[PDB]
Amino acid sequence: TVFHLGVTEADLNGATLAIIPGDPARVQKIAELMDNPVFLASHREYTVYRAELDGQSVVVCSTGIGGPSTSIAVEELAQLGVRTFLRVGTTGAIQPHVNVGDMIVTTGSVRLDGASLHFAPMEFPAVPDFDVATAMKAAAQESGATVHMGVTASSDTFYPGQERYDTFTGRVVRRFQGSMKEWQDMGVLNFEMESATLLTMCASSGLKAGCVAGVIINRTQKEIPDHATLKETEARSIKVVVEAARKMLK
Amino acid sequence: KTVFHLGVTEADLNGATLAIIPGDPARVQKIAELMDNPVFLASHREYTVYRAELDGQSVVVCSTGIGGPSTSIAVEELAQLGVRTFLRVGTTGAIQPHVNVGDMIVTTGSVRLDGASLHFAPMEFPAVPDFDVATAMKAAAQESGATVHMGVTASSDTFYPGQERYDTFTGRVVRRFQGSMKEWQDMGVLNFEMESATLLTMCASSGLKAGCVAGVIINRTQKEIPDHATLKETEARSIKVVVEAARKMLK
Amino acid sequence: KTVFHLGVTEADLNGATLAIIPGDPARVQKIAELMDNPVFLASHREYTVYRAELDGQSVVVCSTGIGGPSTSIAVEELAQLGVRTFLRVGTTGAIQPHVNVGDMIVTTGSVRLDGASLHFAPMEFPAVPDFDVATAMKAAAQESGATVHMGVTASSDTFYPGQERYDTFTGRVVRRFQGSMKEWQDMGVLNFEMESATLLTMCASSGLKAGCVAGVIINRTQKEIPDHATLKETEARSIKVVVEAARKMLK
Amino acid sequence: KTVFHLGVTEADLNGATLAIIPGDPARVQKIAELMDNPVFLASHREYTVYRAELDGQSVVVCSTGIGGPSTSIAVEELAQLGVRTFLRVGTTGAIQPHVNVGDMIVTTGSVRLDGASLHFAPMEFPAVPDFDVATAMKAAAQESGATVHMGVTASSDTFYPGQERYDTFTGRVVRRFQGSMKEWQDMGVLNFEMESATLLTMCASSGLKAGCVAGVIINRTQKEIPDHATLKETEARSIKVVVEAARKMLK
Amino acid sequence: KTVFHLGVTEADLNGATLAIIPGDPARVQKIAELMDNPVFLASHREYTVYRAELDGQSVVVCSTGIGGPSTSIAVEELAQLGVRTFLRVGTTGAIQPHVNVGDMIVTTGSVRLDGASLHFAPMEFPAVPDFDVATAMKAAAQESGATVHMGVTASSDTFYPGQERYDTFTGRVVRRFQGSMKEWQDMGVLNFEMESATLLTMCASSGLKAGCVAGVIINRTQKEIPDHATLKETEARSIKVVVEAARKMLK
Amino acid sequence: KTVFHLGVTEADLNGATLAIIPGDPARVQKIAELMDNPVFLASHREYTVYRAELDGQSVVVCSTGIGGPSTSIAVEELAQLGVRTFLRVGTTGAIQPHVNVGDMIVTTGSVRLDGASLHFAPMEFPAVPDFDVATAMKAAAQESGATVHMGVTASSDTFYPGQERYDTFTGRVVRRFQGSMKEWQDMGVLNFEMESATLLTMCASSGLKAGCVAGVIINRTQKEIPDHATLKETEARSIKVVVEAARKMLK
Ligand SMILES: [Cl-]
Ligand SMILES: [Cl-]
Ligand SMILES: [K+]
Ligand code: NA
Ligand code: NA
Repeated sequence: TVFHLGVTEADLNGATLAIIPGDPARVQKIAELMDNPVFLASHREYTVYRAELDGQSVVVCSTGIGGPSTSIAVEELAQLGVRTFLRVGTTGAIQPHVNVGDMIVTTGSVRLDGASLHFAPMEFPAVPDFDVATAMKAAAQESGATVHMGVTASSDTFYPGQERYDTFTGRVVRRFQGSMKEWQDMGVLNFEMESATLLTMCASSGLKAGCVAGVIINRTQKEIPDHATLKETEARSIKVVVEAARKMLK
Repeated sequence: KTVFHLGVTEADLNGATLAIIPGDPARVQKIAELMDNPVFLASHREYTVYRAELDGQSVVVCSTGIGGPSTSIAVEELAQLGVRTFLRVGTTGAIQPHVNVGDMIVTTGSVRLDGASLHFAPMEFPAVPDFDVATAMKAAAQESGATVHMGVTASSDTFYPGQERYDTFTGRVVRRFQGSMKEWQDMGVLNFEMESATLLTMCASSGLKAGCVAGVIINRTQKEIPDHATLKETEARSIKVVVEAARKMLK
Repeated sequence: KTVFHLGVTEADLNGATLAIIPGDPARVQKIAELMDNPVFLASHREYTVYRAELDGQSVVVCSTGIGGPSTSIAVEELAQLGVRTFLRVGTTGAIQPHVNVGDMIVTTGSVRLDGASLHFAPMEFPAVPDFDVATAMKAAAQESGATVHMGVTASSDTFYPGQERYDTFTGRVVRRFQGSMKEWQDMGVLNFEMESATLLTMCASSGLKAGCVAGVIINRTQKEIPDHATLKETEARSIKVVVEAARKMLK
Repeated sequence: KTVFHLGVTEADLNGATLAIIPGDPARVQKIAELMDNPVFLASHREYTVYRAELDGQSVVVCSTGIGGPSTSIAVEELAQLGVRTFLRVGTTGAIQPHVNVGDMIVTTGSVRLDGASLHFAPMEFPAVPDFDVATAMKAAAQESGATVHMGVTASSDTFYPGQERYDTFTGRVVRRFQGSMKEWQDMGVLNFEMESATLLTMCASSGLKAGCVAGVIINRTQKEIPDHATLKETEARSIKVVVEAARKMLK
Repeated sequence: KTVFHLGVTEADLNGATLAIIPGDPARVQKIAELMDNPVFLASHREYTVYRAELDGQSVVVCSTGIGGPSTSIAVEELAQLGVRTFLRVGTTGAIQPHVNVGDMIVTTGSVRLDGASLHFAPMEFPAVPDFDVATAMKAAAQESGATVHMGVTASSDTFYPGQERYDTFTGRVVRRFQGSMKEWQDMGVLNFEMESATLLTMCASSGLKAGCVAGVIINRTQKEIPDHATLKETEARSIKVVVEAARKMLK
Repeated sequence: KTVFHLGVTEADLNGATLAIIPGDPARVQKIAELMDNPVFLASHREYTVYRAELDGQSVVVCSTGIGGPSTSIAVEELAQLGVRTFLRVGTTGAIQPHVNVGDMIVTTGSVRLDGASLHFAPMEFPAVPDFDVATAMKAAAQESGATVHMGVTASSDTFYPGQERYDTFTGRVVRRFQGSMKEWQDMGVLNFEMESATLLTMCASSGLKAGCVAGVIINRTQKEIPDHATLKETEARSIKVVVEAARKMLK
């Protein structure tokens, strides 16, 4: 019955934890890694499944791309009792030796977004819940993935805010010119688009959140991710996030 | 070349230089069928893409999802493929008493309560539509018989606190947005939505033509609940209007 | 009764609800004399005020001086006296190679490189004209036979560093404005001026209708000096155009 | 070189390195005639320019109009022509109850509620006068029999909302400025005016010496619109003061 | 090389790559003596520096003084001399009702209410500890039998207005900080202190590992000035914890 | 009755209403001993506090530590105990070629490159000294025989990146501060230090009188190293000057 997600509290069957990928197509994939996956609804960028993990209900809900739709999903799920949010995403590596297929667990986000400011002023840290970050690190490491813990630059755009130049105008606004090297020099691991919003919103709202993402491109090489390695990277990331969910449930 | 998110090529667009960009993927086919020879091109994520023909010219219809960030991707990727004019259509909630359900709003400028616009131009830059698009939208909206409002829209990266909604999980609105609705109301702002600041700033600073038209389906200031019929007519009218606005742009 | 800076009363305006607001006090009489029965009302500081009649309706002509701050005083004080529509007229320097001397620019939005706009609305708010005024100005400008550009203007609180001029006493431009002309050019900005951001933001947030039209008398990217006749023609056209825009605005 | 707005050459200034810069063009001749051999040089827009001699030294008197933007033009163009010291003589509103109409205030630093100052230095930079100028102004004020206050001035790009005036057309003051007058009062700020932030920042960051002395024509503890009755006397005192301050700078 | 402020050389540190950095110079010896072979190295200004050995590895203990600025000097100079890991042990005021005097807080991120953090990274950058350090601090805290909280710390450049204390000389708090404590409380912020924003931002953007654990010496829901009675024992627990955290980092 | 950090009471100050506030606790006794009957009051953290008598009036000497945050604490707590005038003394490095080692700088305004100033007044507020204090400091400095520079100081929350030092652990400086030294040099800024913005803004907005005077002990632009004797004389002169400035401030 929530405005956008089209699900009710009853639909969630007691779920207090959500796995929130960006891509609607990833929802079923994640759900099927758990028990009794059930399709709930799909409207706009929000595809929602429920499943069971060690006897506990878990909701899987896509967020779409971007802080704005992410913020809607988190809010509406929180309205229905969800308190823990595990983003599983795709990401571009900023550092040269973070490779495609590696997993990145965000310890803090550079807030290159707008939606985070709708929850807390810029000085507030876009930081994950410590339990979630711990669970994500553990799940990733236990899985045998190559895992990096660190800061993520989280941008409201895919193109200029991640300093991509292979674009229609080929221009990047002054603020973002040279930004990728600046973040690289500052030890920032990766770019994605939703963690600043997610982490700030949750950390300032009594919700627990984290972000783990599979590296699909190394930005020291090129701007557009290769298709060939997307599926395997995604499969690894969802294995990891489901295990992180297990760790959060008990 | 296939663009990364939209999954279409320039050839797929058959020479289209104009796109109608609703937020909701499900509305794409509904818009396309108002035109000739609608063809599904792709659906990935919150991007459903059709092509159609309007007065013999190819037009793209592509959903953006909610929010500037995903909108910015659709606009960019379509621009790479030759699209130069972008018409946003949707429905919206008004914050002015004189704006009724069923009315149309054509955005003359947006309050940039978003983040993505800043990735194209600093905050000082105006989130303003192309004048031809705004003009075509006004004319199309008027020709539909609806009352049309030209004015400023507050474009928020959130549905909840940025639109000063308190009926939420925390019930809190960050300091920045406390009292903001009344502020915008007093400044004559017509409505809230969530994509126009990004769309208009991006396009106006990138040599792209953009505008936004929206049917009003609710009013924050009115207790009355619009009936099903009026809402349905408003949704249908909004897309008839945007298609007619596209026709005016292609003339 | 008598407004403090302008030195006029509501009665002096003879029911005028529209003002034409050039920057230069010396231009006021010229504009007034394009209309019927021009009457000198007052001159104080940068504020020369005339009244005239256009199609039987009273119109105020009031100079603003250079800059948002003095403009904001004139607009406010005229608004206190019942003026609701403000038509900025002037001449301007373009920054786009395709914009030629003699062309007209009608502002669709302004880059807020000023301070006074912030005294009316936070930076996120668009410095946007009233749609009717912009439409009337476009129509008047097009009917003049001039080439007309609708687009964004960069509105600077300075003539020198904020317009990235280096031929100055210090030869320095603060970091904020270094490379800024090229940035605005690449963003499609048509010209620099010094009052529109304030005017448009103030009016758009205060229930007043405003717009700006300017004849192009120089182009920052061109080396040719326009001849005296061309400059005179352009000045004359700019004020003929604003008076015609006023005519179109009158009910 | 003939400077663009002021219409004077360096030779016209007869070696003047100091300018007295009132806001009101009508005040220029009044200042000039307190000195020797006053000559009218030019009048264009809000810029009326005289030269005179003080203890055998050339001094320029040049109005700035109201606002940082027009002020910044005058200062720049005078600086191009060799002027290095700028003494603003203005009118001001006191925001401390103990200050009386007719008192003089010499600004020791300005709250930068303007836009033009940012075109010279980022906001962190202090809008501070040259210490010699401030010292000369204080001494000149005391020696002229004036009651003088030294302190911080809030320097606003608007007369109305940025000085938290409510007796206005809309009666609204943007969020930023709501409660601002009491906040500045609580912080010990003495007065409001409109040009000192721009003048002082521009000069302090450009190797020019500047100061601002202003006659208190209103106390905001009582009212928002200055009484007419005391304007002339206050102005006459202020110009006596500023000429003597100029004398002290030339010694 | 002898670093400018700390007055120590790389050789003095005997290969230390980890520093414990309390704010209070008097706390340095107290920390060092929990380790093996503590040796005084230097004391200059707020910087008292000892070396000691923990499980055979050299560890530096260096006070920072109060504030990001002096902290930033200590961290930089220690980093020049090979230190890569920095463990702040401090005192803090809790702002959550459930947190008790004597509890420990391990900062998972800081609200950057400081200025020095901006000298290392723009405000968007998260003031976040190194994950290993935060992990080590939590475990150390738990293993000491103390009550520990993981969460966000508001890190202020002032003790008084930036922590919204009103029992002060002026009794005023600048607009920005009015209501700020409640705002942070509502956002789940655990405590106030003064150095973590600077420390964490500097380190996280400079390839250094940092964390902050602080003993709660006051709950701000109760009072503004910490009671003297519980200071010593709260300090004693905090330093036991930080030394054990160091042990875990060196393992 | 006993302030939290300084560990002194009002009675301890013996009616002192003026404090000399060096940064270095070790310098406190030296300053106190220039006056009569110096008495040690307290030492805690970076705060060493003495009292002495100057022309029969009690004067406090209190170190502040490095940086605005610790300074703000000392000023506040002394103000709680009746201190109203604060004279910052120290030595500094100049960034202008014309400023020589041994010269004195009296700050007329500070560039607010700090955070703590914002906890007292928004950025637009000028970090300006009290005019009487600045006057007294200028007079004392000039009477010493030193060359005295009245001008703007850049007040940084860091010693390293905020003063654009590259000889550091990371060897880089955040974008904001890249090229900043040359920018301040070109804007006429005399020197960097680390406390004046906080001190001056706090005091000027809190009804306290403050100023800063410093002896120049090095010049960023000169490769020549001053000898021990010159540095010693400059250090000595700086504190003699501040004591004489105190004398001038007293009644
Ligand atoms: Cl990517
Ligand atoms: Cl006033
Ligand atoms: K979306
Ligand atoms: Na003016
Ligand atoms: Na300190």
